[PDB]
Amino acid sequence: MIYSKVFLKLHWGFSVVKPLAKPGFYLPPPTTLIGALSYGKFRGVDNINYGSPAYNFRNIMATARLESEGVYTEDTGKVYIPNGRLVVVYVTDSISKEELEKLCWSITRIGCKECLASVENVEVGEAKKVSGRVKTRYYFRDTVKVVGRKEFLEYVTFWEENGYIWGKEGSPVRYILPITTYPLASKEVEVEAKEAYEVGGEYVVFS
RNA sequence: AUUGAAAGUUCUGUUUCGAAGAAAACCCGCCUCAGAUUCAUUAU
Repeated sequence: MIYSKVFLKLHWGFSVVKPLAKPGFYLPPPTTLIGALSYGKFRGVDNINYGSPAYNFRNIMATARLESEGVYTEDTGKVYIPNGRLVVVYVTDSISKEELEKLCWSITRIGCKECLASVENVEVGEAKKVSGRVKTRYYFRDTVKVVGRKEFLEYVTFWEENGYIWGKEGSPVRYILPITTYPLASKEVEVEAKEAYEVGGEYVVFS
């Protein structure tokens, strides 16, 4: 199981609108993170035999977190965090280290066209699996238990990869975000969980 | 190539017209630079 870390510098922020008034999300879903990675190999093509040129990277695990302060504003929901930093962790085993590292440098935007994001540095390595009590900052699933004080937790709804095809709605999956609503920031939460990969001290929780 | 893809809330407008900081008023009334000093002794 290989892991990779990437540091992104945002220009003005990201904007993803909720499916089904056009409110937006607080943090990008894993689908956008996988699509950004897939952009490095499928550049120039928009329809493959027809739902998306991204129904092939569906089994790559990804998480992301903030490192600065921002504000969520509806004026079409947007998340303004200019000059901020984003840390993205990719965990997978489908491809070797070289291919993941090459695709990691080829990220251009997160969400829509205006949400450009440069790349500052990357790291590649081998991860280890643990199950003891850990502290994490990345968001995880709803079914994961919590031992600490419930004070900085929010509930969101994301979709599986089934939504990659047009004319079809993805399955609804609940997610828990360790985020402060105003101002926008990230906080640490202690979880027990069953599977956690150590990617450099900042344990990533998946189930 | 990501609930992503496709879009300007943009077009037309004077804070403008007028009204003296003006009139009267002394820096003027007394004071001294004052007393002492050889250019002469020698040259057809």
